[PDB]
Amino acid sequence: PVIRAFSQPAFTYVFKFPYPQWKEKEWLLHALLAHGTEQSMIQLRNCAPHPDEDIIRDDLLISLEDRHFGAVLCKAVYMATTTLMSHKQRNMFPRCDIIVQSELGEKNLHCHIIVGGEGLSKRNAKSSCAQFYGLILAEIIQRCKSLLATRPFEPEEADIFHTLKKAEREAWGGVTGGNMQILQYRDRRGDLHAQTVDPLRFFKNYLLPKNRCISSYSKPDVCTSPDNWFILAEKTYSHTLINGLPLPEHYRKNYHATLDNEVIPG
Repeated sequence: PVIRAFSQPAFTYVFKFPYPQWKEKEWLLHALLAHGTEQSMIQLRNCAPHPDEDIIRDDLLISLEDRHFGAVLCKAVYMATTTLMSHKQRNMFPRCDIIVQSELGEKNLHCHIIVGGEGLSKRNAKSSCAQFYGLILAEIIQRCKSLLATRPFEPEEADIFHTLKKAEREAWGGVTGGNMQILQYRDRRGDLHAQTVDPLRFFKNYLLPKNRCISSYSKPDVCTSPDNWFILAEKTYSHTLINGLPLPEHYRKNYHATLDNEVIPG
């Protein structure tokens, strides 16, 4: 079911997970965000990249499919975005379009959010950064607590948790630390614009053609199936939500092809 329409005006944000040591200490996030997957993540390190046969790899990935930490982060941000639009529209069931994609970057663990609909505008989109940041943090923090049903926090895990809560407090005071930003561009004359003129084309051209990687300790050629490999792609994605529904790894390249050929060429 390829998306064919996107509510305007639309805006694009980048959320940075506010923990600098996240690559070095990623297993902490496995536990805080994706409790139940921590062993699967470890086993994944030992997997052979495609096109080598590796059945363990294939099952492991099937069992991880909507549950790995990047996927959870991505659902958290989506829920927060829903909550955001809910506030902007004073309506429990807001009319909006939302795409969210999490990415394990070279440096940052981030999510891109494209959101559009009534209640956002040029007038409020940039200024809503701190509020949006706080709502996102509230969801993450809540998810962290689910681990507590199984065991108390280990010390390093508790450090991250309090880092989040502090960030959340600062967000309520309008500080984001640069971890929540709106994407802006210039027209010819050099004026700034925060509105994403073409959300689908930005999705199709910048977010879609990436290979998957679900861990700093794994590789894209492990996490991406051969039919979905983008030969010139240098960056990766972890998980993608389109209006609440995941774009499954095995349909990504075809999904892109359909957008590029039938729906929105160029």
